[PDB]
Amino acid sequence: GAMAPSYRVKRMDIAKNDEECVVNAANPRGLPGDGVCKAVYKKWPESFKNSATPVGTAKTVMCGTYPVIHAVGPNFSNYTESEGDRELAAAYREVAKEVTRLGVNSVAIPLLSTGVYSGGKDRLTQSLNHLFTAMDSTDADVVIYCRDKEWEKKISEAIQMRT
Ligand SMILES: O=C1Nc2ccccc2C1=O
Ligand SMILES: [Cl-]
Repeated sequence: GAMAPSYRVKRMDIAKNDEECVVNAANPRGLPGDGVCKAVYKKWPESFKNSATPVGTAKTVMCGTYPVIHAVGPNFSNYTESEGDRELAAAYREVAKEVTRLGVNSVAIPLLSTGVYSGGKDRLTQSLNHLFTAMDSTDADVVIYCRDKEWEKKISEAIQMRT
């Protein structure tokens, strides 16, 4: 229950976050995969024990006392725009329920479905706006992690535009 709930963005490996829990951009089978999920597998391998969860869902597995929230955004290559948008909205909502359940003051979160699950489309505002819609009713400090300076720039732009 953080005192003045904020949004920030950082450009670095989420595996090196300074928050009380991490959201893994997970695949539905609980496999190490690539991208966020790979660095995450290296840092918190124990968290992948029974981490498999359906598209549009989030499952928490504790590494000791450190929660890893496995959130499965849809692969837009496999879904329609409409159904993909529904599953992506749902995954973020499930992240919010988990963050609330875990009582944490802060969460590190990537933009779900913006990398190899994007179906070769820019889904920054789509993914970010679904993140906001889900996390705006929580009181955790939210720190969004990205790899690209132009993604970093536009995310902050979008955060600042609400303040
Ligand atoms: O946040 C980000 N999502 C991305 C997807 C593809 C390439 C770069 C990025 C980012 O920096
Ligand atoms: Cl992705």
